[PDB]
Amino acid sequence: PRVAVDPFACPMMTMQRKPEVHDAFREAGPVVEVNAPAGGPAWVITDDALAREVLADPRFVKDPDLAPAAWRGVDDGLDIPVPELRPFTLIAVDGEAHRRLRRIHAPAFNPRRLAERTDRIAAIAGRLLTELADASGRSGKPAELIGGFAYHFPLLVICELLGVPVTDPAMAREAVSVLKALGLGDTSALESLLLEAVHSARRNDTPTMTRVLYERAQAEFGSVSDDQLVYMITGLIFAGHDTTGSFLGFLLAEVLAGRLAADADEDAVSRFVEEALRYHPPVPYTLWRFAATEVTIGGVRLPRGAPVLVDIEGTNTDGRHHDAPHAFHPDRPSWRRLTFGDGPHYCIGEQLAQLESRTMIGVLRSRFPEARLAVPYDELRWCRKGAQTARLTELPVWLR
Ligand code: HEM
Ligand SMILES: COc1cccc2c1C(=O)c1c(O)c3c(c(O)c1C2=O)C[C@@](O)(C(C)=O)C[C@@H]3O[C@H]1C[C@H](N)[C@H](O)[C@H](C)O1
Repeated sequence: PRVAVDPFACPMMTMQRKPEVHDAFREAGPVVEVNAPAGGPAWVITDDALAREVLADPRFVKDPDLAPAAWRGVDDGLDIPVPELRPFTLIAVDGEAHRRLRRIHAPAFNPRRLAERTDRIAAIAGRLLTELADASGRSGKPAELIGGFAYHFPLLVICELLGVPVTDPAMAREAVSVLKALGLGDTSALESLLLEAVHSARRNDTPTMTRVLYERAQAEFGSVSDDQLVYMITGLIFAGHDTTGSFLGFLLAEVLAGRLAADADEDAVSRFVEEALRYHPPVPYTLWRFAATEVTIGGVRLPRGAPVLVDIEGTNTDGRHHDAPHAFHPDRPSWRRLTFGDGPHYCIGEQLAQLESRTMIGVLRSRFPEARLAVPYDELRWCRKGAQTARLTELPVWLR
């Protein structure tokens, strides 16, 4: 069954709607052929249970050399490092080389080590929000939280966790996007900061995020160069703030639309964040996978080399398994989602994103209890192009 469309097609959206291709795909069946953006066929998985099988099947590999020749330098979302850096990029390998990187990265997201930074995370959020409110005091204009908070906050957090002291969040976001795009196929001020974080960790037993990465990497590789560690934390910084800042704009919009009870205990906050995660996934599809061998799944025989996507955004809003999927219901069955992926490549950073989301909400409820939208929720719009994360066009709010 085939639907001759680009699955990344996305017009301007309201808060409530999801693009129509998701329904078109799902009605066609569990495994649908589509027009890959960079040329040739591709296949979308539209059922949650079969998606979880695909993501756990060793025959669907990340290996980007298996991508069609035409895509190189063309496809928006082809992650292809130079072959010498692939062993150091979590998203480009599978099997033993991948478990090696997983063993190095997991202790960096230790829940106790992360929780020790809670106050610091709340301080960063508090400062950013206070200056935005004061700026509104001065100007008589609303604060724009997408440009002013959503990306700045997680970027400042991850940099501080890695020991990279950042002074200009906007400029650091620009600079790390250049390096990220080079690594996956003026930044010198940022490069010096990362190299310094790496020097400091090689020299001090202070158990920063960069130090645990270095200790484990040195153990797993015998020897690791500064360039290889800089390249790895560059990856964490991008992944650590782009998906998160896109999602935080949606979470902020739901909180300020008044949908959270003012008496909410920690369980209720958790259920609210989970429902935001089901309802507003930043990443609509999993990263490209390729059949390393001919595989027959969901009744469809897939050829060797078949590009395969799991539909995160569609399965998250599938009416066969969610009651009123396009309505925001914190107290629904807090239940299955693919917002963070599944299987061996499940998001290693999820713990940090959950801590940041709770902490942000706590700073808002405590110090900005009257914050609210400055436009109606029905006037909010979001979009995405190609392979980038979904994001709101703007989020004007009165913080006080
Ligand atoms: C709300 C925030 C986030 C969302 C929605 C999200 C989503 C995802 C998804 C969907 C994947 C798997 C993609 C695939 O297998 O096709 C993934 C993997 C990953 N994420 Fe997250 N992510 C978030 C936050 C973070 C943060 C804060 C970090 C680090 C600071 C991070 C680092 C990573 C890394 C390194 C991987 C690769 C894991 C692997 O391939 O083994 N993410 N994420
Ligand atoms: C020098 O870059 C790296 C070096 C080593 C490891 C890494 C990276 C890296 O850049 C990187 C990422 O950029 C991303 C991720 C990641 O794990 C890494 C590394 O591990 C995770 C991510 O794909 C998802 C889906 O959450 C988001 C993000 O991808 C970007 C590009 C994707 N194609 C997609 O557009 C996504 C939304 O943003």
